[PDB]
Amino acid sequence: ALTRLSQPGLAFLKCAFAPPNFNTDPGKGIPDRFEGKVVSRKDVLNQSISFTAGQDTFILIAPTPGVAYWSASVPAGTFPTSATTFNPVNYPGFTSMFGTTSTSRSDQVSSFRYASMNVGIYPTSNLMQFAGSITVWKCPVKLSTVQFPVATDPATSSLVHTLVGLDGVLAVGPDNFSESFIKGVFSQSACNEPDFEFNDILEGIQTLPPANVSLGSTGQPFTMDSGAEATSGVVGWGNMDTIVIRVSAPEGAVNSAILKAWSCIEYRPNPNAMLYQFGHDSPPLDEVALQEYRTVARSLPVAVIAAQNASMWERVKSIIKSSLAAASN
Amino acid sequence: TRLSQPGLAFLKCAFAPPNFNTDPGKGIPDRFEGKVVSRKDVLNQSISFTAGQDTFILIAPTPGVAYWSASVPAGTFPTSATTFNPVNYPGFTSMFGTTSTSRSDQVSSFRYASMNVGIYPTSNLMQFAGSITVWKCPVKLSTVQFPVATDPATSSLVHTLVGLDGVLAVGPDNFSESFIKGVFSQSACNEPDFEFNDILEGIQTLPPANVSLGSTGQPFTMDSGAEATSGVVGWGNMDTIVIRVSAPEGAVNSAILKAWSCIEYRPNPNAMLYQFGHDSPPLDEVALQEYRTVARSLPVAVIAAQNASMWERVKSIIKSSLAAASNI
Amino acid sequence: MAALTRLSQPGLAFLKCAFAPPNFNTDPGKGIPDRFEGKVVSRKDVLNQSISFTAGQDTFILIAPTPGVAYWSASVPAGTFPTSATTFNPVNYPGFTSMFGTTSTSRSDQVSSFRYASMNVGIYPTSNLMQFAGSITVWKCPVKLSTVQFPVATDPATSSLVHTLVGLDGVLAVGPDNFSESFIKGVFSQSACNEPDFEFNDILEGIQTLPPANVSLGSTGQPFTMDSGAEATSGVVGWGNMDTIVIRVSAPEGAVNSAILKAWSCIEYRPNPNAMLYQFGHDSPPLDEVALQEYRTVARSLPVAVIAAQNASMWERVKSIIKSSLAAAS
Amino acid sequence: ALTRLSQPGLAFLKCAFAPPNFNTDPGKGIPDRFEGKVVSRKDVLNQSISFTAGQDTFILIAPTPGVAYWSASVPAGTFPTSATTFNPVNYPGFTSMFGTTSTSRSDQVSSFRYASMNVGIYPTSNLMQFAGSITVWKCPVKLSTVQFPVATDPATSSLVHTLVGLDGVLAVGPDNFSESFIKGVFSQSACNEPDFEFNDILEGIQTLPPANVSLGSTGQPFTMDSGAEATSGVVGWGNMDTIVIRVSAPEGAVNSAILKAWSCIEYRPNPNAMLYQFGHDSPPLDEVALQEYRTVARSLPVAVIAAQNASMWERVKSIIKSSLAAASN
Amino acid sequence: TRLSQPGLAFLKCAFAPPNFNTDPGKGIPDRFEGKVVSRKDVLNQSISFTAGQDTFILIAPTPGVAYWSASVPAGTFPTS
Amino acid sequence: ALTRLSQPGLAFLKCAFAPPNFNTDPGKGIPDRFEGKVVSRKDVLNQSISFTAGQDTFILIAPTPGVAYWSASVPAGTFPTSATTFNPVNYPGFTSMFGTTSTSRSDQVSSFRYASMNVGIYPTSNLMQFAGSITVWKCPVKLSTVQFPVATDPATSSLVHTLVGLDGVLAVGPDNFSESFIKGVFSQSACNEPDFEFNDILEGIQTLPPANVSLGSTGQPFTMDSGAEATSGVVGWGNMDTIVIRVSAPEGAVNSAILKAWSCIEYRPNPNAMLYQFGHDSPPLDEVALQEYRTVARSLPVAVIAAQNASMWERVKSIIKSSLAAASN
RNA sequence: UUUCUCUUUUAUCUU
RNA sequence: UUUCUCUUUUAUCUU
RNA sequence: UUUCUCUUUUAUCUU
RNA sequence: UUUCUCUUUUAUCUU
Ligand SMILES: [Ca+2]
Ligand SMILES: [Ca+2]
Ligand SMILES: [Ca+2]
Ligand SMILES: [Ca+2]
Ligand SMILES: [Ca+2]
Ligand SMILES: [Ca+2]
Ligand SMILES: [Cl-]
Repeated sequence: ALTRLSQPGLAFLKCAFAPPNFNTDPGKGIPDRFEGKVVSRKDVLNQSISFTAGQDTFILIAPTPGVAYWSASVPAGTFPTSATTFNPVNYPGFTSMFGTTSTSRSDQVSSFRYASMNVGIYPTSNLMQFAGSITVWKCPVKLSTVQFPVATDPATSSLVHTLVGLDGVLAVGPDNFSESFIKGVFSQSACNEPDFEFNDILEGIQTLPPANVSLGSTGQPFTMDSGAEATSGVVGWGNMDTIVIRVSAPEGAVNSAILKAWSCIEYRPNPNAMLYQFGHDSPPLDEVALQEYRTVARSLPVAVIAAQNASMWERVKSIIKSSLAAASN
Repeated sequence: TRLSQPGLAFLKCAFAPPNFNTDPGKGIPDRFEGKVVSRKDVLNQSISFTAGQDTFILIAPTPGVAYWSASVPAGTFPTSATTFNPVNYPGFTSMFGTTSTSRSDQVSSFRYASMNVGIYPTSNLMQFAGSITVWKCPVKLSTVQFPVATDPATSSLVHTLVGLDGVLAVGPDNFSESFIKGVFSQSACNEPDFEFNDILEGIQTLPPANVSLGSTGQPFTMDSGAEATSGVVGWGNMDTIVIRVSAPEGAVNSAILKAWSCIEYRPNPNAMLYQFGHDSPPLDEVALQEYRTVARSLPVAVIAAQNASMWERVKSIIKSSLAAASNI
Repeated sequence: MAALTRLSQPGLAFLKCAFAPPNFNTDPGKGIPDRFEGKVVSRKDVLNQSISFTAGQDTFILIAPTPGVAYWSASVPAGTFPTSATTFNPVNYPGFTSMFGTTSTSRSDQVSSFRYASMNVGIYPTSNLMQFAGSITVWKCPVKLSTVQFPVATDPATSSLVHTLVGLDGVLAVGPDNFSESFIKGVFSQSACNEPDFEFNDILEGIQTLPPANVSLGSTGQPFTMDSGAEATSGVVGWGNMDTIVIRVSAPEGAVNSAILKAWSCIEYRPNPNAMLYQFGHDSPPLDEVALQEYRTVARSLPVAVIAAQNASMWERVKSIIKSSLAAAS
Repeated sequence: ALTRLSQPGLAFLKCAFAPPNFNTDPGKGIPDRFEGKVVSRKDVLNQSISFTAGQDTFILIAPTPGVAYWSASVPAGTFPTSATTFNPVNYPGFTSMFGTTSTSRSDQVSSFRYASMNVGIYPTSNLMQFAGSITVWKCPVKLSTVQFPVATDPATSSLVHTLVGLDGVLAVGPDNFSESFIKGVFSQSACNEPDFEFNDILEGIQTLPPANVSLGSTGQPFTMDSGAEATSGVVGWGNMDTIVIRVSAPEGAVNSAILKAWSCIEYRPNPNAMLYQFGHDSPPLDEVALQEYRTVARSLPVAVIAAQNASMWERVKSIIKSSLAAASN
Repeated sequence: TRLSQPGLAFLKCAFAPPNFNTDPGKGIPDRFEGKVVSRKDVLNQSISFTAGQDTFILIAPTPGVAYWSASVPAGTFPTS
Repeated sequence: ALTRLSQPGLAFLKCAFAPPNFNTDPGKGIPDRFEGKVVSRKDVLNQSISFTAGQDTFILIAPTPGVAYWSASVPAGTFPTSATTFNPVNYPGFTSMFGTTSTSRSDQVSSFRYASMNVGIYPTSNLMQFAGSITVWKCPVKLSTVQFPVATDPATSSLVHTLVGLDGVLAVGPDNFSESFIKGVFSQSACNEPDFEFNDILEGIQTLPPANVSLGSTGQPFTMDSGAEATSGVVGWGNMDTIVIRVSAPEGAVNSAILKAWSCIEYRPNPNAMLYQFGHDSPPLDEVALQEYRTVARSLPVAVIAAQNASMWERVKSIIKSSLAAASN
């Protein structure tokens, strides 16, 4: 049954829903209509992380290139406020691709498009000290713009990047996974568009709201700060929903874990880049894989405990064969 | 092959005439199948047209706002001296707040499936006079880049509507008929696919505050008013319908106007909207090609009487096109 | 053949305007065989220009998907590439103004949005065998039109956002995937949609230079500058979804390099009801699965560029790649 | 496959797109509905020609009977102006058919209709001295009329022959062939009507605008002067587009060549003419040939280099068999 | 046999009623296949007819001119 | 016969002596004892170049990572003098690997080792204007050090990088290839050590002699200037002899060409680099390939004309089979 | 671009 | 205008 | 790490 | 200029 899929079409589905803990081929690309030259980037992060007691730590798997996630900590039982600021954590070699200045992101590559975005939280802590829960839901966060006037001389109108849908982080979504901390968790996001459009690399973005822009004007409920332009930054915004994770650590609880992040991204490389050497045409269209991708995604749970992560690939193959069969009637 | 339930519903909300208890359907049978909330916006507006005036109505793919209306002296078109004002769909505020920075509080993005409009004359036959003329415009929301002599010197970039110049003349492809005969017309996706558009914050006027209409290139103005009552939350990929009601001097032109919109929004987990969301309908190749074929085959607009047999006209175009394909 | 019979009439025309020389193809073709079937106006822009290259200078040309401008050129010192000090200047296709007016704010008067189908270019040397010298190198860059965000110390202090050309840097190095041959052998090369689908792009208002007026090249990241000149003669009306063809013509000193330059552009526009253009419109041709798949395949199968001599073999060369892949399916 | 064509139907297609350098049968006529008596005239010119340096020489293959082409020279980088005058070059024996006075053209024949109109430019010059290019495009030039008043006594209204579509010569058509001079060129024109209508022979035409007629009144962008009525003249205007050729010779360039012109024309002969002796009925209708003619014509390039001229006939047969085959489905 | 795309479009521009987003079609499906430009001319004219007058309108095959209008006293026809 | 070589062992020999004009696999690595993780970098340059008349232009294919070659021009009939300075030309994406400051070269990679170094010069110029010759020889240039005292306070002793064997560029080596310019040339260099040792990446090197160092102290006959630290630099010195090319262009000669450069390099990647994603173990030892490598190298000519470049691979296979056969006795 | 064998040599899919 | 053979004798189409 | 088939799917070597 | 078939397609010579 899984023989109706082209080689890449299958590979594609594995990067998408499978956890390549093994050094599996990073990617073969996306089996969609596009077949121009791209570079399959397999971003993976392994961050050991300790959650502070009495704090409800928030993590955002936000489809920003090179930066695995963003996290902020808030007093237990509460959510981010205007007073909150999220700080990015990068994937290995951020600078090796986007440079060290807010105006050199498009040096290596010009555009991109995500294929997968997975995350897992495995628990370090012993069974006597842990406590608390891990809650997950996904937000349709897009990167729009805000228009407002400014009393300068002459008076003028401003336009800047603003994040819409952030207000979704201020409450636990109805469609969510919630369970004991110790059980860990695995979850992934998918393309929030009817197709895989290429997005441009964005220059100069270090903070949202921008420098000199008040938060109130933006609409955004809180702030995104990538920090020094030489260490991190916002190079773009993919068409993937953002995964939200709330790890609430009660008082005196010793909750530690290891967090892993996966990201299959097709970048359009520049000839002057060395990166270009590893370019290859995108895999040619695989109608079946593209239809299964959608079906599988819609079928899977918001998230699952860490243990069920291994059977994840197996869980996926059954949904496919079950879909390919129920469609042979 | 045949259409799915959602794929058929999709075609009904799309071309279905008003009255049919049309089902919003599960939404768009297009490759996307993520979480969405289907809203079927409907407006019923009693309205009287100023005699000796040529009133211009615009159905444009802005969420929450049915149409935009401006009026000018009979025989003329909008001028730089003209400003169009929104009329809201019921509950605009309950969706996009009361601040120009509250639009994306409930939903983050959207995509139009249909955008219909109908005008049913209520005038008694002698009293009424005039015509109704319709044509559609490919109005897109772009941007304009101009420098500004501030200190230090800077360059501005702001929203600007392109293709508005098409409203200053009656498009060759148009429907023209006696006012009394009413009218029904619909718009459709002006893109090959139904991609999602983002919700836009801060937009109240175009040209925006502190920008001269000269800077934008726009032929006239768009004013939504108090940010507490209305505003421009986004611009969808649908051609904009233009309606000219020509009321001569001493003409009593009264009528009802209905606005239909089928929109798929991406709900924010925090919104009270979310509990009504489901997943966008899985791809229905048939529907997606029927949609396109029907759209192209349908007239710009029709009189109100032909609207009733409109659905039947659609099933007619469905079988004829489907029959040729089945034969091979 | 069975392949040729499967293709819808517009679908065939589409492929020709895309991969084949204009002289071979009288037709533009109706338009793009994709799902979109709304009202459009197919224009096939063709520039013919006798050009002579500056001896002792490398001239760089860019076939960049901006409507109604054929290409952008600039010459630099032999052996070097564009620098911050360099500025590229457009050459228009015939009747630029008749399409996009004469002021930087009247670009969207005739049409509102657009989408490219094909974008070819060819150089036919006209020098005798006692005067020609030098090389013609060609590669393509994925140049997209994005934006840059940066704060400004005005009163009050504000944050700017302007247009920036991303991936322009690729023009400063000849990528491993390239065509390079003696000048005399001329060259032919086309570009194709760098997106999975042909979506429409808006017409851009007020753009005359990039970086724009009052902006330092430094704050944009762009390696060099783009200047369309007087708003009354040219300008940047938009940026299509096609990779940009880069061309480096090196002329040694004392060399007479003359040639003819041709440029094709199959573009589908969204006509404004008021435009005098509109009366020539028609509906975009309906979807042709086959043609769209052949397009992709052929596109990826063709070489970066080819010498002018085997350019005629091109149409026939393509007809081969179509029947070779349409062989695997059945 | 090429056996579905009648003998003449094939012949017809050869005269049309083939270069009978060989003394091939001149013609068998046109396989259209008409079958009355005609005379198949195979006009052929062999003119050695040297292009002056710094001049962009313009040649017009204009479907005027007996006159191969018309040429004028303009300063390089420029086009004909109101100040330009084109002078005809005749095909052998012009006078032997149209006489020696502007009012004796219809003496031999009364009407006509073109079948083919081909032209080729082969290059004399060595590879060290040549330079420049040959550009080609075709213009829909028809022969209409202009109506204007004249202040005579009594005042009256004039009506005279005027050429419409000449403005097409003032710019290089978008559909054109352009290439290095040395590569030569071959191109042909075809019937610009849905059928082969007969045109009358025109008496008294020596210049356009006529004698006593100002150029401005005509609309014509430049002038056509056939010269002495005893040596040349305009005897008619066929339903063929006119082939335009711009040979631009840079400064110091030594560009010479040999130009050849072909023209298959069916003339209606007069009994009192000796010419009549060689009359024969037009070939009876050959639906296939008439449909192929159209297909082939539409398929062929504007023009091709001289070298590809030999394979021209072969190029044509493949288009036919390819059309006859793709139509057997 | 059945009609071609252009041949069908041809029949639509020919008899198609106004409103149908009629496609100019590629033009005339007639033996000729040379270069042409298809133009679909459309005029929308608001007009009032003089009372006691018999207004005469002429649609005539002149490019660029929709119609020709003259008016005469009711019950009569054009005169020199 | 060529089946006694492992897959990589063969590949290895192709990168070494074959011109992958085709996008052949860049590399599989070096079949030597080492099997740790490396990244096979296939550096390739395509530089159009015009040689000035009356000048004897000198090009050095010097096994410095990221920089294809270095060239200087001297008055015809002469060689570099103390007054000469060579300027590097980079391979695409220099900065994308070694950064933009003289102290960030070891950011991406830590060490390296060359496998191949090939160069070819193909001629643009016509046969009437060219003149002159291309001369080639190879120099055993190593990167050593110089020790000298400096009268500072307190007085101290300096030690800096100095290039030994540069004096080999001041005369045409006895073992050389010399031939008419128009004939072009192809030549390659090989490992100048009994094994493939890894060399470290060198920080801070922009010029040799260094800044503040007089040329006389160094011993070096001329100067090496990589220019702005943000555009180029000397990141290391491989164990390959340097290829020297002297293109002497007489007065009035119009000599142009296209120069190509190949370089197979195994770099030891850093985990924090994205570059690392494309790492793989070095191919395991292939005694045969390593012995053939040596034999082939020793056999081949200094250089050959451009035309014989295509048969180069074939020329190589025959030497191998001829060696594998003459060794079966 | 015309053609197969052979070993390759990876890479999945299945027991 | 009623009919074939025969050589003609050109003329293409195909290997 | 225990085992084969199968199609893969690239990749060379040979005619 | 190297070679035949095939239909041609005219054109005579003969019943
Ligand atoms: Ca908000
Ligand atoms: Ca899209
Ligand atoms: Ca405008
Ligand atoms: Ca940059
Ligand atoms: Ca005129
Ligand atoms: Ca020394
Ligand atoms: Cl020109």
